[PDB]
Amino acid sequence: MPVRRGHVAPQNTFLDTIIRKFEGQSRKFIIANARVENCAVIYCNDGFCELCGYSRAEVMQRPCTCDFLHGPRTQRRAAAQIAQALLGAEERKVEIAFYRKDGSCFLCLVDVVPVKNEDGAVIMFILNFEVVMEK
Repeated sequence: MPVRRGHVAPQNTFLDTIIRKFEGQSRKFIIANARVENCAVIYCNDGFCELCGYSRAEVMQRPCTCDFLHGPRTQRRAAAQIAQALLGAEERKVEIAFYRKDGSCFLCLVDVVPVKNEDGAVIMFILNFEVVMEK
């Protein structure tokens, strides 16, 4: 019987301890369709949103190339590996240095793999994340 209680106060000491665990406790996952309407991901696990600390309407409309997370200072191999990997839709993973909402930065690996059906017909593509250099 959780009471509402019309109050408010600071509390990010212990609740923040689980935040570091969620990083892997639920990992990340994103799926994209070859028929991209706006050239963006179709679905993104709650984790992805929790990682980029963005809004639901801001995470459900971003490219699978982490372009919004890439810059002129980030490795180019990332944008290339992703671009080439998408052009062929073949199993290919690449590490990219993205920035978080906390101001911190780290390198996360992104594997791209197509999703065929019972007939082996690749309809859409799925991608998975994997921390490699958590600075």
